[PDB]
Amino acid sequence: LHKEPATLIKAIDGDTVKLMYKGQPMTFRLLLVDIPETKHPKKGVEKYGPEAAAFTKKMVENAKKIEVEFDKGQRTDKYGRGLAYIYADGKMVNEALVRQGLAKVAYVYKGNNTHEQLLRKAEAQAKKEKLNIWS
Repeated sequence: LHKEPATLIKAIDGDTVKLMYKGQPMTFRLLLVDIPETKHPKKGVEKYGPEAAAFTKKMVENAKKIEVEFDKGQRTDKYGRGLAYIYADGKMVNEALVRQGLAKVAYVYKGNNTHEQLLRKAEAQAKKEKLNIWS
């Protein structure tokens, strides 16, 4: 797996951020996390939705270096979003959210599972600490 540099354009949700990647703007969906959304045709602002969104935003907004890491499976979803792990100054946003109890580990999409155990590890811990969604 290779980390590549990107530039923040805008944070959109807990699970989605818009980056400048290889010169072109592009939307990315965080791999392997299921996040309370502020979007939704229905349910919209769900429990921990604005908290996950605020966390993701602060994390990428305060970083001086954003890196994107694609996995070994399919690299975009049916809506055209890049499927990746996002790093803010060396620290993985995906893991951060799960460790803080602000997302759950999602079902593995299309062969994309290199960091699945690392995230499941983080999830059990947040669970054990009864954090946010696990309260």
